[PDB]
Amino acid sequence: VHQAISPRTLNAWVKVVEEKAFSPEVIPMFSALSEGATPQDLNTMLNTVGGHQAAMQMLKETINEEAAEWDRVHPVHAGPIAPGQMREPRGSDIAGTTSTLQEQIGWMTNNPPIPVGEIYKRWIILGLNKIVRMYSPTSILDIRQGPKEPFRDYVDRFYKTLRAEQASQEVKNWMTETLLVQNANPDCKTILKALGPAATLEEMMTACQGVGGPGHKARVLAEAMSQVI
Amino acid sequence: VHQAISPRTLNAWVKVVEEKAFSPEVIPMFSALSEGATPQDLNTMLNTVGGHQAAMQMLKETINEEAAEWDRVHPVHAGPIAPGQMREPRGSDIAGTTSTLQEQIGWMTNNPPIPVGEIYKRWIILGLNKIVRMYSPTSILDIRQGPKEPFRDYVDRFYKTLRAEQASQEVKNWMTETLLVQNANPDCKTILKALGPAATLEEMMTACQGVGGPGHKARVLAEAMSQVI
Amino acid sequence: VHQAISPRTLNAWVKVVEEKAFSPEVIPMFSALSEGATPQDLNTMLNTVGGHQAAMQMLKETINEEAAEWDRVHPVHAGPIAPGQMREPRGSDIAGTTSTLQEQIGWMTNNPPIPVGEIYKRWIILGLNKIVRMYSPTSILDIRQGPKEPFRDYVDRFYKTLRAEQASQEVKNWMTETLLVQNANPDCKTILKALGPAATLEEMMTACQGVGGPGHKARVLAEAMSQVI
Amino acid sequence: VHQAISPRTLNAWVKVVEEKAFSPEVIPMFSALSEGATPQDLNTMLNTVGGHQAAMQMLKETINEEAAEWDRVHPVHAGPIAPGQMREPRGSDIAGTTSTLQEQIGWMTNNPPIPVGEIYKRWIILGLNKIVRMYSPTSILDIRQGPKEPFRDYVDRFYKTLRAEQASQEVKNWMTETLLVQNANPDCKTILKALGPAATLEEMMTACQGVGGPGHKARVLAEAMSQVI
Amino acid sequence: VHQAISPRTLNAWVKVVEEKAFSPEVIPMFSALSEGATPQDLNTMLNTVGGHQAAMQMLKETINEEAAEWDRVHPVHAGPIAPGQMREPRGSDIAGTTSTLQEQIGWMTNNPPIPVGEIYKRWIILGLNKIVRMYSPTSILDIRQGPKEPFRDYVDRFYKTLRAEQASQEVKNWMTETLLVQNANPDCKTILKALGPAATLEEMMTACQGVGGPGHKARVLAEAMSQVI
Ligand SMILES: CC(C)(C#Cc1ccc(-c2ccc(Cl)c3c(NS(C)(=O)=O)nn(CC(F)(F)F)c23)c([C@H](Cc2cc(F)cc(F)c2)NC(=O)Cn2nc(C(F)(F)F)c3c2C(F)(F)[C@@H]2C[C@H]32)n1)S(C)(=O)=O
Ligand SMILES: CC(C)(C#Cc1ccc(-c2ccc(Cl)c3c(NS(C)(=O)=O)nn(CC(F)(F)F)c23)c([C@H](Cc2cc(F)cc(F)c2)NC(=O)Cn2nc(C(F)(F)F)c3c2C(F)(F)[C@@H]2C[C@H]32)n1)S(C)(=O)=O
Ligand SMILES: CC(C)(C#Cc1ccc(-c2ccc(Cl)c3c(NS(C)(=O)=O)nn(CC(F)(F)F)c23)c([C@H](Cc2cc(F)cc(F)c2)NC(=O)Cn2nc(C(F)(F)F)c3c2C(F)(F)[C@@H]2C[C@H]32)n1)S(C)(=O)=O
Ligand SMILES: CC(C)(C#Cc1ccc(-c2ccc(Cl)c3c(NS(C)(=O)=O)nn(CC(F)(F)F)c23)c([C@H](Cc2cc(F)cc(F)c2)NC(=O)Cn2nc(C(F)(F)F)c3c2C(F)(F)[C@@H]2C[C@H]32)n1)S(C)(=O)=O
Ligand SMILES: CC(C)(C#Cc1ccc(-c2ccc(Cl)c3c(NS(C)(=O)=O)nn(CC(F)(F)F)c23)c([C@H](Cc2cc(F)cc(F)c2)NC(=O)Cn2nc(C(F)(F)F)c3c2C(F)(F)[C@@H]2C[C@H]32)n1)S(C)(=O)=O
Repeated sequence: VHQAISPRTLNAWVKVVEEKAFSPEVIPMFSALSEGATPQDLNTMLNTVGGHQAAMQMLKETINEEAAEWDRVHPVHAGPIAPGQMREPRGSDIAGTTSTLQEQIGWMTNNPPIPVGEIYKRWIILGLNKIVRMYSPTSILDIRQGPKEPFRDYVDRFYKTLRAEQASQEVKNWMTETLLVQNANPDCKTILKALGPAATLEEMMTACQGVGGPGHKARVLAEAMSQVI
Repeated sequence: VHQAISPRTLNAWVKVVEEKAFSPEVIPMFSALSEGATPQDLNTMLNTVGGHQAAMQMLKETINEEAAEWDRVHPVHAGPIAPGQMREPRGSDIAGTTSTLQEQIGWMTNNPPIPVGEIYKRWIILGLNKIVRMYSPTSILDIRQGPKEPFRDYVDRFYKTLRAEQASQEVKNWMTETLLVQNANPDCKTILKALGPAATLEEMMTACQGVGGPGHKARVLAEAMSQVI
Repeated sequence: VHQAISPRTLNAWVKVVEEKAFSPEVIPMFSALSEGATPQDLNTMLNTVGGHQAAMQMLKETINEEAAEWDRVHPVHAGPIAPGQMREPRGSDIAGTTSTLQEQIGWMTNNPPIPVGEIYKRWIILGLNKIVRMYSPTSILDIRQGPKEPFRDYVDRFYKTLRAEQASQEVKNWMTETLLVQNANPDCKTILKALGPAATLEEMMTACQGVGGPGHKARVLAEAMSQVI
Repeated sequence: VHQAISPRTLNAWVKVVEEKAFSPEVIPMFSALSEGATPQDLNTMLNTVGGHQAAMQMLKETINEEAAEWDRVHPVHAGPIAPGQMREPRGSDIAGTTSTLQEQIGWMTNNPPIPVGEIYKRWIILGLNKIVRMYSPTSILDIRQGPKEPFRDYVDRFYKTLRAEQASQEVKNWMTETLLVQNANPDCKTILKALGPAATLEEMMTACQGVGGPGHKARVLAEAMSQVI
Repeated sequence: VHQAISPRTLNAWVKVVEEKAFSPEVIPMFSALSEGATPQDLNTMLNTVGGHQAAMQMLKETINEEAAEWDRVHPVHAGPIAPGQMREPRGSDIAGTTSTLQEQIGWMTNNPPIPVGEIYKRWIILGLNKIVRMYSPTSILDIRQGPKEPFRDYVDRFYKTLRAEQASQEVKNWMTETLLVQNANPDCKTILKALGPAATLEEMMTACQGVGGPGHKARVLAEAMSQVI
């Protein structure tokens, strides 16, 4: 077909999902970056998304449900296929799983043509709509230690989201240098500030190990009552 | 047709038209959800827009104007229509007013195919383009009583806007109780605050109907003169 | 025809109507950019004028009345058309509404030739003459709030003019930051100045909501009599 | 063709470029305005972009590289062309440079059809995408004079940007009145404010011809030391 | 081909480029994910590198020089090609520019086989090796303002690097919030910290417009001498 994706379109789509993540702007750009492409190019563009595993899982669920709807609307004709004709597509074929490049190209160049690529394109674009409406990406700045949460658990969440985040290694080191102490519970923040800027992660952790325990609660209560008295 | 509308796309279009009102980002979504849809499906999508009657009227005017332009571009050809072929569309025929689903299907799957859905799509896209460019939905946040506006007239305008506003009943009552008094000029706001928080609407109107009259002007003039005397 | 508009001429016309607006200097440029062009190209240039809707409505009225005058001068001959010959153009055909590219080209290359493009050019250029003489574009700097006008109405007028005005978005933001406060009458101007430079639009509108009311009039009268006393 | 652009699509596209400049908002609208339009109409739409010549150059570079890719994937046909069929398109033909309207219509209506318009639309979409990512239009608000920039060079840059600006003439004069003195560096701004608002441009340049010379530096240094002593 | 890449390999390679950027870990992964892959699949994997334009340019230069070497060592076949066999590959064909998928499949299935995919993989390996040794990605952490650099140029470079950065929008906003003032030179940093955290970018640029001018140098020199005296 003459409407296959060029290398520039693939790189543009990759950059689009990189900078714009899954903002609404990803919907029109995709809507123009895969017009007339056979479904395998659409699958290639769907595969080029790095990260956002949950979002693409919702996308896959949407595509599967719409393939089921497609199969519901068009019943499968239980009859022998004429040598001149070829089998009608099913929802999986529109998705591209059970259909090869040759079958898709033949479908889009039939008389009358079946616009398999465009149908899969609509399914994908409304899955993208669902992603934009519901999915919210996890950001390191959204990771703040709770009021009664242990510092080990907060550090585990911080590092899990940092690894899941898409960023450079150097900027990730800067993030774990700054936000780890920045977005911390006030009780742990007092200990972290008292430790000093040269304290390592292990030292900070054994310092906040005692927070929330009976000894720390007794100490802070004693400080409060000394301020009162 | 293989690109017929499906419940998921219709629900998604409804959700984007209610959630996003007529923000510019409604142009991509529509342009991605009606791709390949028959004009009947376009009309079905257009009917589900609740509220925004003014914008809907602008959109209908744009459709009619573009259909007139289409009819002027494509002149009517006389003579008997060939039985193998079928009669050519007009502007209203594209619009679906005088064309049934069978006629639209025949147009979209003929040789050569007349893409009635795509021309419809362009006309509708122009309609929403004008809607977003010019039309601004009336919001209860903007209903504020003018300096000389009677309190009764302001209450009537506020209630009309509330009736036209799309929102749940509970949040509508909350918006009433929190914005009818707040969004008033100081001349009425002072009286309303002096009235007390536990004031019914009838008491509100009765107390504030005296503003702007000779008595209220004389009282406020005397109060102002008290400071200078 | 050899005298169709090149892309550079179209861009030059767009720039002319952009920077020069509808100043008289637009008349000579249109007098030269479109010379010998068939009416289709003339309409194409007449379509790239963003904004100035009222001006082009006057221009359309001029063209329609000149088509009527042209029909008045040359009566329509009620007779069969010779197969070698072709129908003479009516008033609308010179404007290109009832005539396509082929008929316009044939008219412009007849024996004797009918200079349809030049006749339409004369009609259009007199339309621009009327636009230059009478039409005055709405400018933001012409938006000044009246002595006894509510601030909400002034804001509505200011923002309507801002939306209708052509400019960059950053320029529009700077203009609504400066001129909105700058172009208010003494009462609203002193209220805005007392509010402060960081006050939001809602705060300014709330403060000016009371201007012109009985309370504000009593307060300013009290201030004046205190200055007297 | 059935999907030829009507006047209102062209005018709406012109307005889109005028107001939205090259924000991402231009990508969907364009893709929704040229749906099914022949690449001749695509060139017609692209020509009406007033200003932003750098962005148009980037777009033309995109179209050239996409045409190169199209010629790369599609090999040049060899041997005599079948009289029933006609010559295969090339990248320049998709871009509309070499192909005429008749050839493009023949491609669109061929069996099987070659979607020249959609391919060219995707190429222009890629160009617009890189424009919105990278290209940043020059704005008068961003013209600020460097600490060591001579006032003459600052004025030259300011006026060049103002001439390149899309805004109207009267608002351009207003911009000259306010921003030119507002955006000067403190050394020039002190002199300009000492001159008074009545000073003309020539007087202002005369008074800021000396900022950076031995006399001015000596004078400011002496003033600072005298304030110290 | 049997060893055609699967969606998981493409996604894994994309993620490898996203996280590891261009580190020594890229060479092993690329050497194992694209094992036995058709050079068309190699090109698909190469197109997915979002950003790193300079590195990709270096890689393509390496591929071009390797193709030149391949054409140098392998002479061009002369005379007619045997119908049973097929034409020999060239350097561009190994690079995948001129070869089609069918040609590469025939090369790999030929007896004896021509391992086009492995040769292309080695060429890309050389390119990646040069990238990891020499190319260094631009990071906002490494953007700092020179001692004599005006704040406007620093801000422009900072924002250009930020736009080129691979990160999410909220993280980029956080970078703008902190690193823009953190990495300024002390002369600008003193003014920026005296401004306060509430200062906007425009206010910061206005305050720092004067550093390096005669007034600012005189003021700092006077302050230093007064501290001496
Ligand atoms: C060879 C080639 C031409 C191809 C192809 C190719 C072929 C088919 C499919 C596929 C398409 C549609 C359905 Cl409906 C199913 C299905 N239906 S089902 C009953 O649920 O199993 N299964 N498949 C797997 C099948 F068919 F192979 F079995 C599919 C894919 C999808 C494209 C896709 C990616 C995506 F992200 C979200 C989607 F909605 C669709 N990519 C995958 O599936 C692999 N994937 N999945 C997920 C997840 F689940 F998290 F969303 C993730 C990936 C990931 F990319 F790694 C990325 C991290 C995320 N690509 S090429 C050059 O591009 O590599
Ligand atoms: C069978 C079926 C599939 C169908 C169909 C169907 C068929 C035709 C039309 C129609 C279309 C185009 C023209 Cl050009 C005319 C016309 N030309 S004219 C000279 O102006 O009168 N007349 N019609 C009436 C006709 F049909 F009699 F011809 C039309 C509609 C429109 C679709 C539409 C809705 C819309 F909002 C805005 C539009 F631009 C277009 N919807 C209506 O018309 C009813 N409507 N109108 C308006 C208003 F005016 F306020 F915008 C409103 C409605 C509303 F939906 F109630 C909603 C509150 C708003 N739908 S279904 C869904 O029923 O199952
Ligand atoms: C397809 C193509 C070849 C063509 C054509 C084409 C064909 C005809 C016409 C037209 C010409 C003459 C008459 Cl006498 C009438 C008519 N007489 S009547 C009894 O009153 O209805 N009707 N028409 C509509 C018709 F013919 F379609 F029916 C016309 C136009 C005009 C050209 C024009 C533009 C203009 F600004 C002012 C004019 F005086 C004339 N443009 C429009 O009409 C659309 N327009 N109108 C107005 C308004 F009214 F506000 F001024 C506005 C537009 C706008 F551009 F959007 C812009 C905002 C302003 N273009 S192409 C490649 O160029 O796109
Ligand atoms: C007659 C008609 C049917 C037609 C046509 C017509 C035909 C072809 C082309 C064209 C198309 C594709 C390529 Cl790939 C090249 C090419 N490739 S190349 C190797 O560089 O020479 N050259 N062309 C010139 C060609 F064909 F004449 F040779 C083209 C244009 C473009 C449309 C276009 C405009 C644009 F802005 C950006 C684009 F990407 C494409 N318009 C121009 O290019 C003229 N232009 N250029 C530039 C600049 F350089 F700044 F970007 C500028 C203009 C401008 F519009 F003035 C504006 C200020 C900016 N229109 S009609 C009724 O519509 O007028
Ligand atoms: C159809 C398909 C199967 C295919 C294919 C396909 C075919 C060929 C090529 C190609 C291969 C080898 C050479 Cl030696 C040249 C050449 N030699 S030359 C004398 O320099 O012109 N030219 N080409 C362009 C050609 F072939 F079109 F002519 C090539 C590519 C490359 C793959 C590649 C990308 C890359 F980044 C670095 C590489 F080393 C190789 N992709 C491009 O080159 C496009 N690109 N370029 C650059 C730049 F240069 F800026 F770094 C950039 C891109 C980008 F990806 F956008 C990304 C931002 C960076 N892909 S599919 C489904 O995958 O799309």
